[PDB]
Amino acid sequence: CIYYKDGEALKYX
Repeated sequence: CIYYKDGEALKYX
């Protein structure tokens, strides 16, 4: 699953 956490941004699921 998603779980971004970088690039002055983030995301998950």
